[PDB]
Amino acid sequence: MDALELLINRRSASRLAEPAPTGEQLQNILRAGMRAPDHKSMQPWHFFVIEGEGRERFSAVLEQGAIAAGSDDKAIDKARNAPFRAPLIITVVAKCEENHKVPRWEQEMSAGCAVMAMQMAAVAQGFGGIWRSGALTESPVVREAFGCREQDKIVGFLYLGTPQLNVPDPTPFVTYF
Amino acid sequence: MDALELLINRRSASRLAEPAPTGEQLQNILRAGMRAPDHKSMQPWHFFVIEGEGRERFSAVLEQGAIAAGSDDKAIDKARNAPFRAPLIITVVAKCEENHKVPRWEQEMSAGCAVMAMQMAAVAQGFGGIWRSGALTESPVVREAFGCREQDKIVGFLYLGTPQLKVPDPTPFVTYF
Ligand SMILES: Cc1cc2nc3c(=O)[nH]c(=O)nc-3n(C[C@H](O)[C@H](O)[C@H](O)COP(=O)(O)O)c2cc1C
Ligand SMILES: Cc1cc2nc3c(=O)[nH]c(=O)nc-3n(C[C@H](O)[C@H](O)[C@H](O)COP(=O)(O)O)c2cc1C
Repeated sequence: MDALELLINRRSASRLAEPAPTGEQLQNILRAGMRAPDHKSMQPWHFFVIEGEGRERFSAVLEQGAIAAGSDDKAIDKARNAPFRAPLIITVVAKCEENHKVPRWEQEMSAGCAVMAMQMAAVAQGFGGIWRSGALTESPVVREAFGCREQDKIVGFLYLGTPQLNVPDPTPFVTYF
Repeated sequence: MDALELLINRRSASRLAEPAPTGEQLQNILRAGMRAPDHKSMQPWHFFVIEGEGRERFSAVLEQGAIAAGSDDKAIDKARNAPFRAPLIITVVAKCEENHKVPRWEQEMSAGCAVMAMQMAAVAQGFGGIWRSGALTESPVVREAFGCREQDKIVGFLYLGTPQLKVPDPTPFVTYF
């Protein structure tokens, strides 16, 4: 696939199904993430691969987090069922470290860019996915499940799988200095 | 170039020179930027294209900002000459709005992703680019120059142009849930 094409036509897919990326195709996605912009080369991030059985555990953690958050049954139910919307979910956590001419937000930024890079790496390989977050990224139980320290932050839950689904116009968003 | 290849070998290039991407080449870069992930499609960004004489005013602003921040001689210097390190610069501002369903940081990361996408679009076309920031992204006069409101944020100064000069291992970064 052409790189420029990938970027200009990039799209997120929410309707995902098996097969999910695996073997080298999955490692290629993880490798793309490692190439995200990174101020001072701090590699401020960690990836969690959630497939098959993992989804069950991930389900339980999210439901627990919702309960603890004081969410109503409707919310708790949506949380418990969240993981089963894709065959694979990659959680991205920004692993930050005290300033280094690099404020915390920039380190979190790099981790974020990693999520997009991986989403694109899935597309480049015949797969697809969508970057999701939600209030549960701030849940203590959820954070603990992904080893979040005080300065760490869950930047996204990347849902991936085989998708089953006019030229962009940037003029309204551009100004010539 | 090959998509996967660009994602797995994405590199930033400092030390850039004339000519800068123009016409469809430049539009293709702005088009990629507006295809970044966007929670609730808020399109929380604005792209400031800086080139030619526009770089003089940018220089004046940065310089004024450094002096105001109390930076030393050498820092104020690098600040004033900064804009001339590339023929083209695109400043990306995160234009944030209260959403309740989309916290501020999520809109900021979408803008941040636009920068990466724009840097990649440049590379996909044979050009080079580097995402820069520094303490001046917070400077009142610089922010004022790019129409930043209290909730807006300068996420990066993307240097673009023609580059010079002629597989990662994610194992330690991957946890299997
Ligand atoms: C939010 C953000 C801000 C950055 N700011 C700077 C900067 O001011 N100066 C710089 O040399 N690199 C900066 N970087 C890092 C470069 O874009 C680039 O990733 C790094 O120089 C390593 O080169 P590579 O991208 O080829 O690995 C920043 C990265 C991010 C994500
Ligand atoms: C940090 C971040 C968090 C996001 N969280 C969600 C989410 O929880 N649910 C959702 O439907 N979309 C979410 N999105 C947006 C989607 O990933 C996607 O960009 C959007 O549905 C539009 O589709 P497109 O990417 O094809 O333009 C998020 C985007 C970012 C940058």
